[PDB]
Amino acid sequence: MAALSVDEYKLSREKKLLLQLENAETLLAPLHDAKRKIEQEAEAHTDRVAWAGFAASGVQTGLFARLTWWEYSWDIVEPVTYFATYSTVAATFGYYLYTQQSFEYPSARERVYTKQFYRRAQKQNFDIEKYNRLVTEVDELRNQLKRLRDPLE
Amino acid sequence: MAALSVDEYKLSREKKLLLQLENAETLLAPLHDAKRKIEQEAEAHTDRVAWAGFAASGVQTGLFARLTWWEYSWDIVEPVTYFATYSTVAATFGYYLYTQQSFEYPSARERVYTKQFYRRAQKQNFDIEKYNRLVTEVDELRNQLKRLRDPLE
Amino acid sequence: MAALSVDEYKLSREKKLLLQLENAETLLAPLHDAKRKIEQEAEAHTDRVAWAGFAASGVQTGLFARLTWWEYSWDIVEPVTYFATYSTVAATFGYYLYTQQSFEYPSARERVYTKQFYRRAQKQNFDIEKYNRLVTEVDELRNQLKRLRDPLE
Amino acid sequence: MAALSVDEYKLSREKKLLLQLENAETLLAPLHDAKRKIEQEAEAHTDRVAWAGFAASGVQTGLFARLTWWEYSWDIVEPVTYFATYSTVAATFGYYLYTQQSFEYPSARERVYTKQFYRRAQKQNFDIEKYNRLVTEVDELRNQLKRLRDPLE
Amino acid sequence: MAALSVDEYKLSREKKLLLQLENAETLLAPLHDAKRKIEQEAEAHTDRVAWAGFAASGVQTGLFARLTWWEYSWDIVEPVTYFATYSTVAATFGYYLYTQQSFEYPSARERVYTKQFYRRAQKQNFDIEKYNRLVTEVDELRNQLKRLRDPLE
Repeated sequence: MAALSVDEYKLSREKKLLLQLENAETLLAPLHDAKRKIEQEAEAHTDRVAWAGFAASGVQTGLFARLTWWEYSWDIVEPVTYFATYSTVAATFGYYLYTQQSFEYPSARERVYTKQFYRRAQKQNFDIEKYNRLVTEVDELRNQLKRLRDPLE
Repeated sequence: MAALSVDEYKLSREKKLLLQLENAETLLAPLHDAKRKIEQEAEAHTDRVAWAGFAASGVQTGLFARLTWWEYSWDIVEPVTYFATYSTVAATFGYYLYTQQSFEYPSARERVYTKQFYRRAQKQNFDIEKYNRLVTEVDELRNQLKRLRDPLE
Repeated sequence: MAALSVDEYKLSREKKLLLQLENAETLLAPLHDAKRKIEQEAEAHTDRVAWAGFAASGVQTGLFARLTWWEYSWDIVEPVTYFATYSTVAATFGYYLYTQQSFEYPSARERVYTKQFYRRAQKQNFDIEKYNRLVTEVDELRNQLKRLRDPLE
Repeated sequence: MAALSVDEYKLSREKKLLLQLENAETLLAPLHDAKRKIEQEAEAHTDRVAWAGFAASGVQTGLFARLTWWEYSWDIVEPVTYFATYSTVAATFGYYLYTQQSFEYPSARERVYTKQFYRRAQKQNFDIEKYNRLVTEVDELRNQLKRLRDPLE
Repeated sequence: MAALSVDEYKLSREKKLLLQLENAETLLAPLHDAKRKIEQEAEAHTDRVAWAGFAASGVQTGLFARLTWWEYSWDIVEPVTYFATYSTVAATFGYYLYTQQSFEYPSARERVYTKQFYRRAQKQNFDIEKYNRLVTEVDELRNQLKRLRDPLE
């Protein structure tokens, strides 16, 4: 009585409460809030949108070339700007990557020793996780109807 | 004389109506009605697409430069509109921001102490809120069949 | 001299029919054909898609200036097409407003009492309408289940 | 004992089978096979992407024009490729009409308004048909509870 | 125990496990679990957006042509970036076939018996498949109700 818990040693100690508890674990909004806090080292998304950063950096050498072209023709304007438009379509790929960005972020090393683990960082949630995971709560009502079918009369 | 409700009342002690009331809260009509009351904030969104307004403002004075060195070649026209095209792709980013724009301000003043009654800026959605929350009505389904599974033997 | 409905055809076997009818009302196919007609009368918001026409039409007169100063250089082509690329995104904004454009009419003119309120019968239809309304047919499953829960044999 | 199962009460005949048969029709797998049969005539969609086919056809004759007036100055390159990008945005619209195309697909075969009428027939499916139609199989569970709710359970 | 299942239970033998087994086939996380583990080999799509790879290869050599006719004018630069941009809109189509590729790959080289598979391909499934397939688990829920419904009434 001094110890007290919910797991181990049972005798129909309110079965209805345990099924209600299983539903709360499936929603796991608490853990989703912990991913939002990570705002500091969160640049793990920016580095994938930075793929476009190397494309525009190449022209920096090209600006010296307009100064040289004073014998070719000179008329060659717009090079820094056409490369900049190519970067904006790169912004468009990002519509898909939104939730998934958490999957590539951890190293999943574990080989050379270990440390923390109570953080995971492989969910984020705002839509993909919310729809698949909560309809899966349906899978729990499929277990309860299963036993109703064996007795009747 | 009615039809949407047979007789006065009988097979309804108090409990069935309360559960029906939980479904009305899940749909979220009140909070959706609140979006109609402040509707004028639709300009709060046009202030985020204005990020693009500073990009075109840089060259606008640049027209004066063509007048200044008219002898180099002149064939250097086209600069003000091509920066305007960079703004046109910015209109495309907007597919993300409609339902999400309400999340932008809390992520600078989220708090937890007292707060505005019990709300959480859960406005602006017209689709993400409607589908996810309604399947949660199936969560309530799981509470009623669990009691039936215990008797019948 | 009746026989279609007066006696026997509704002795005490109408409650089962009432649940079958409630699911049928949510499905609504007769009324859905009336919603489809709005796509013709949708000419209201097409004035906001026509924004694309005035942009490209205004500049055609600018090209005439190339004919007046034909000696400056001439190499200045392409201006009518860059405004046209801006028109190409206008097709891109379209998929979003497509079902939703109906949202403007329910607002009703300044005259309360009777205006197809709650039932709407004038809102959107092509894909947001079927998904929301039929999963609600499942919410009726939650109502029959509760009266089913009171029993115990 | 020598039979179909151990017992399961011999009183099925066809009714248990008939509800199971309704679920198989609902998934949509043979009607989907019908989409495979017309795969050679599925080029019917190109007629709607051809709305843009007129945009690229304008300048196509223009290539002959740079060669004829080569004396003015020259330096007018790049016209054909930017018009080609305008055709690619038309490819982006293609996600709206893709599953729906079954409505426009008949053509050059209509007079008495009606056509086909071989049990509606959508003769197309890859995502919109599959999602809506199967949550409707859940509507059929709404019928099974209605009979259980009339006795005890 | 070195025999029988993991752990037994009262009023069970194999029938309770068999209904759970139908649910396990619908879930079949295995192949979906394999997609996160092999993420590096996910280049199975990078060969589909390559359809456009032949478009940019044409002008790449074209730079040499500016050197051959160096007296025409020279102001003919800029061809390579707009053709490269034509490939990025090809990335935009990429959102349609992206998970679906799983259906096409089997219909090309089979003869399975190994384990490592030198073919280097497998079923993706984690968004179009996960949402529809899982609610189908609710279809088995419709089967339980049929059998408790027939004995009483």
